[PDB]
Amino acid sequence: MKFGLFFLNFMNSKRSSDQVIEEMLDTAHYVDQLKFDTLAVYENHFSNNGVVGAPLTVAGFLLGMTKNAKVASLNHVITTHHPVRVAEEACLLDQMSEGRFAFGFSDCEKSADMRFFNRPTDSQFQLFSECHKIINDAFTTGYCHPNNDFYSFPKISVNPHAFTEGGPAQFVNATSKEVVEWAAKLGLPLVFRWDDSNAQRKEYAGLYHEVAQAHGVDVSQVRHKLTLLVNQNVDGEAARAEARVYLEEFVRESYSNTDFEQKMGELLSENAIGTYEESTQAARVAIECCGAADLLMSFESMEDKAQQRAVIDVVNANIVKYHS
Amino acid sequence: MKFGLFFLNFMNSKRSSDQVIEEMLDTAHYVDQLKFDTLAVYENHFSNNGVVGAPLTVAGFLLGMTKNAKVASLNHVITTHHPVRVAEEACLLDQMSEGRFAFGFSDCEKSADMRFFNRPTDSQFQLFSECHKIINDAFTTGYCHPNNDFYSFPKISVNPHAFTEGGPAQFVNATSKEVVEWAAKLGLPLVFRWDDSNAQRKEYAGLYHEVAQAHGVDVSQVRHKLTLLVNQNVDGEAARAEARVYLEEFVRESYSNTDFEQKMGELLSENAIGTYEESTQAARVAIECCGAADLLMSFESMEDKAQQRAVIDVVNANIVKYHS
Repeated sequence: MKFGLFFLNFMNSKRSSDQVIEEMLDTAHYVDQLKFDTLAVYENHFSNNGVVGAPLTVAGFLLGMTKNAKVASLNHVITTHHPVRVAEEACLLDQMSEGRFAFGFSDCEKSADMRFFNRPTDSQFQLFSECHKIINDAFTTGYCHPNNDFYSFPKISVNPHAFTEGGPAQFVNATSKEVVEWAAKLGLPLVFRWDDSNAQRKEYAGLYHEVAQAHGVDVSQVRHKLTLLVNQNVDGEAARAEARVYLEEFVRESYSNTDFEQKMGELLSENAIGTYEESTQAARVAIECCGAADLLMSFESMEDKAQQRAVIDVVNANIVKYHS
Repeated sequence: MKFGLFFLNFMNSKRSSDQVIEEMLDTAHYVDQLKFDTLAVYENHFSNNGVVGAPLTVAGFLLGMTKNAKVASLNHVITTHHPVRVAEEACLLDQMSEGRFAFGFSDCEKSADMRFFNRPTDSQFQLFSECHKIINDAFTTGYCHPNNDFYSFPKISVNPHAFTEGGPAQFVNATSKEVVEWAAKLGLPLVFRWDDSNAQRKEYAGLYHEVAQAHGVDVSQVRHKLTLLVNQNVDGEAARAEARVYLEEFVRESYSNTDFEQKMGELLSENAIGTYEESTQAARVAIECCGAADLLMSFESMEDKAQQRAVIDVVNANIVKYHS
């Protein structure tokens, strides 16, 4: 198993945007000396729940600032951008960093961003997939020439050409049955979301495999990733309290019609939140349900910098003793 | 007077893109500890004469690996982008670097690029200033709320808020009379292009001054920038011939045959190209013609990496003795 960190960069009444960005940079710097494999950035727009709207640009900075970690965008939403530019940027990061950039992308999760960037909400899946086809052409051929209802232009060259052969590694967010099935047929790895339930992830996991099994695609060398929140307090009840407030607004913004108490109750017990033992047990359960090979954790909900670093140092010690 | 560098990142057949990027990053690293003030990145698309299509992605990398120099986009074309996306990017650079990013922007010169990106060709200049009012709004207030022919959506918060009061420092490319007058009415400093004649740069400097004087704008603390190509060689014919190869392709793609030979003669005699003395006299004449207070130089045309470093070193020796 491989481990990594991901940054949600949420801001609330106690932590402002300048603060959360400054804390992210300190951690990248710290963790770059350790055994953590990957550092990933989350994308969000117009709300307190995620201050980074341009993950690739933040990935560029982290890349030029660190020496070991691989840096990845965790869920760059491609449907709301021009394919050719996403490829231009991704290939630039690939070149400047010499193969340390990973391309995590996604379909559009919030509809208010679709009806904002004025993209047709009726043909969202076809758009998303056409966008990928164009990016992927560029990655693999250095050129791209589309001829369809969304993008029609001549044969252009996309500079600079990729550094890593075939373009930077890719992985797609498990946002819908349609996407998973789609990812399955191509052999692209998925990243299971932390805001999902264990039940929902096992279902996606199963579907990916049946579709993969059916279309005759070799999924034995594919490494799925799972994201999880980690908060370890000596008083597991405190931990659940602290994470509760962190998540408070996120659950109302994104999960407006489920029932607040239910979802908060589920995110809290299914994520690595609690005492060392509870936190740990939950992790194993989550990994068994989806068959993720890599684990990305977020330690941002712990406000005390001393405590956060302590918990980080332990995860790192376990990686050395048991995963070398 | 202040001095800095800019990267054209042109490529050919005896030079690859993997190569020019590696060379920008090395030069950036050497120069970051010398007396150069700013490092600037040029933008271009689907052509050999400019491999960087995303200067803000590159600026992020450069800012993360440098400690002393300011990094700027020299000509980010905003007309073909969604203004909310640019403001989001620029504000990120401003926060992460703690104010070391400078926003050089520009208008869209090619009608072909307008069609490519679905912007209305004939409205080019109107679209340009509306985009800009949206970005400046975000810089100065943190929210934007347009209501015009191009963009109309309710009020949104653009995260993260700027780090520098008023957003990062801005400047604009003197690409037309229209833009120069526009810039003059706003009190924005210009960046005069290396590829224009002295007569033209002179014309732009005068027009700016007139429009400024007439609208009662105080342009006393406004420092214009000048970009120049530098190729010094003990043999004045050697330098002019080396630069000629560097430029040949650019002159044909851009200045078609507006008598390819007249334009070429001019570029080679007007830029800082020749023996040290020729090179220097040419620089003096250029500054006189436009009143630029800051000078950005490109040393790329010099293929010999030791010869290049020697010139950079001498240039820096001058700043130390005569400009400290």
